[PDB]
Amino acid sequence: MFQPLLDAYVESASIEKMASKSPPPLKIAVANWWGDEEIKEFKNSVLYFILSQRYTITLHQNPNEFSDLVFGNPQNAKRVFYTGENESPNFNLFDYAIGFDELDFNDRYLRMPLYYDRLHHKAESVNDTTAPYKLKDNSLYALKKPSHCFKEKHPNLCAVVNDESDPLKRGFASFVASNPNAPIRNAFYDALNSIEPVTGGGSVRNTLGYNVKNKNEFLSQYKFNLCFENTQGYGYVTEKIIDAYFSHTIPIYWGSPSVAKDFNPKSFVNVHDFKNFDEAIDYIKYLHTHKNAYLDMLYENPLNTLDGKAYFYQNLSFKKILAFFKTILENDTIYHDN
Amino acid sequence: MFQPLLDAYVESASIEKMASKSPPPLKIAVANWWGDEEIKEFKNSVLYFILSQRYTITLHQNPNEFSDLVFGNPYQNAKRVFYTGENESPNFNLFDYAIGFDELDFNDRYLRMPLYYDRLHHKAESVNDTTAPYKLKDNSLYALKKPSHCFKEKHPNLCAVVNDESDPLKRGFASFVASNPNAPIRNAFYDALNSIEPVTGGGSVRNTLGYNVKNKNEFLSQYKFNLCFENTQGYGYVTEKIIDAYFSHTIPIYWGSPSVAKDFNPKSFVNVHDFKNFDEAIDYIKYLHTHKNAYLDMLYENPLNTLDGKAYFYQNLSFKKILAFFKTILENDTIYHDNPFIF
Ligand SMILES: C[C@@H]1O[C@H](OP(=O)(O)OP(=O)(O)OC[C@H]2O[C@@H](n3cnc4c(=O)[nH]c(N)nc43)[C@H](O)[C@@H]2O)[C@@H](O)[C@H](O)[C@@H]1O
Ligand SMILES: C[C@@H]1O[C@H](OP(=O)(O)OP(=O)(O)OC[C@H]2O[C@@H](n3cnc4c(=O)[nH]c(N)nc43)[C@H](O)[C@@H]2O)[C@@H](O)[C@H](O)[C@@H]1O
Repeated sequence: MFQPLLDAYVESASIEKMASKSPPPLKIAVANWWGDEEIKEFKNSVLYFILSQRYTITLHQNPNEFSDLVFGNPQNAKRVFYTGENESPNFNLFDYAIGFDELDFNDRYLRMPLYYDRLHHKAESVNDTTAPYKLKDNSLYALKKPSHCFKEKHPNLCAVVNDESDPLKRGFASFVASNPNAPIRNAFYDALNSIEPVTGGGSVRNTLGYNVKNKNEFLSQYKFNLCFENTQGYGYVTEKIIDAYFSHTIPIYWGSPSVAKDFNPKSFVNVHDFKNFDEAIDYIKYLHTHKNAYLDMLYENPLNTLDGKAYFYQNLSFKKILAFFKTILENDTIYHDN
Repeated sequence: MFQPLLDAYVESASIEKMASKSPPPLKIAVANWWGDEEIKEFKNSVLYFILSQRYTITLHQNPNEFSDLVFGNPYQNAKRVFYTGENESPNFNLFDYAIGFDELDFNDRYLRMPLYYDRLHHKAESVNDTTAPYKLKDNSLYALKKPSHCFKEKHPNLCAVVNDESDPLKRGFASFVASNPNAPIRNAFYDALNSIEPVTGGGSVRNTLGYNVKNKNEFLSQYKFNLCFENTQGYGYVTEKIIDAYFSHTIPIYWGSPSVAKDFNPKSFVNVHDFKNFDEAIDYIKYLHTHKNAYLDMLYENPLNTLDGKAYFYQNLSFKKILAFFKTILENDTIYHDNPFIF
């Protein structure tokens, strides 16, 4: 049930209006070894989008210009490490880091998992007159002119979300990956497949004859999505589980053993909850033949709730991200090795 | 006043005594290049000491041997622990666990055990001596071994000033013992202070005596202040240096960790971090050096901070805390380090 997840995301993107004040110039250098795809990706990331609400940003890649921040990936400016990969920061080289780890280093570290960036992209993709998902009026993401192509590209997704189709009347499970260097993910596929065909849409264990072009439309056509990170790490929760919620399919998840902190455990299969794969495949089999249990799970809020409100673990929000950077900009200390 | 610090350190070292003289085996892999000197030094560090109270330790320096823990900062797929003397944060991609100086919380994966704690362990050990001016509680862990009798012979002047048999005001101005040349801020500060009052240099850097002092503690006890600078700045990076000052009964003139006041009573030493520039702190050093009362106030302050009258180590660093950390490590089977696989 993606809608409540989008509602909380849209709320977490809420920030004070700045009428009286004007977005001050902020100059951000990107490290030299950063490719051009890396730069395109950063410029389109939720981080860049967030900062762009409070600063007039200039992004460059010139080591000779005095900048306010420098973003890298392993000068005398403040260096910020920002990874979308399962890599802990090196605090000897970087003053500040943005990652996945469940760690507290006061002002030096901020946990901002890639799932949050994926939510940003989804939110923008439903600012569309044809989308089955709704954004609160006058919220930041509804500010821009909407598109009108959503229903066209996702007929089956819209159909199911629009109650114009039965979720129980679809295939078993999808699996979309193109990185073959993930032994646990590959072994889990083989194991579940041999118990019920699992449909492959990416380079790996493919069974379509081509690689799907629209993952969300593709995932909308099955009851479950094999949702495995490519390696285990505590707090390492990427775009994958989001894609499953968004496509209205049950995530069968593996990756961060602490994933229940970030998402409501009644909303998905957490393979980490079992002692072995057989036991998890058992629960999946059960879900697939007991329509009410399958249904309950599909309609659960993806987010946990406390004090009568759905929430993002540790209150991840635009304000949290903006305060983290506001603290970096005002603090003169250089922590990296000189 | 070192006595109270030693008193707190001895209390922090109290744990129940091994119930049964059958400490379970613990195999630790350490640096392959280490010679017998380094192995002796490690068998004498506080971390080894604390663990030997609960395990029968065996060290391994053979790469083709299995171990329960793999140490230091040099195996790839073993239970790895990062431990370094340097001002270096841990690489958590390679190490499952780490022990360091950083003020960081990574739940079960990280423990802050500053080098100052190990220096205290060594001071306590040396004062298990019939001639020492510092006393260890009876039947306490450090008192249980056979004591030596050479302390006074080697630290006469130190004993004299601690044993109220000499005047602390009747000593030179300041000592400076450093041999690592690469330490810009420290080197620069010694010049600054030295031009407003000769600073006696006992190490290879800014040497004044014409020779390198063999007993640092005996030497520093002969001056009112000790120039106590770390070689680099780091939050929580407090080494053996400030401890040697307290031990030698001289006022530490300190720079290094800007949060050093969390670990130590700021009324007991000159925290250069607390000043806008060197000149302001030097002014304060001059003031204390010419206002007896102020000088003795500081020299007599408890080195440790107190809470409701009781002295404490920041975050309750203790033998119990260190053993609980290692018990969790040993009992946790989760591999946290990157799980290599070549493709
Ligand atoms: C984004 C990046 O993913 C990393 O996981 P990795 O195992 O290296 O790549 P993966 O194979 O899981 O694919 C990454 C995402 O792209 C989707 N995908 C894969 N193949 C296809 C395809 O043929 N057609 C479409 N439309 N989509 C595809 C896949 O489902 C994933 O969502 C991870 O290490 C890193 O942290 C990042 O998440
Ligand atoms: C132990 C190590 O010290 C590191 O500090 P560093 O600047 O690298 O070396 P330093 O020059 O400060 O010496 C370290 C300690 O040894 C003492 N010392 C130096 N020279 C002499 C000497 O000639 N005679 C004696 N008796 N003692 C000497 C000095 O006073 C220091 O206490 C630090 O980076 C690292 O983390 C460790 O603390």
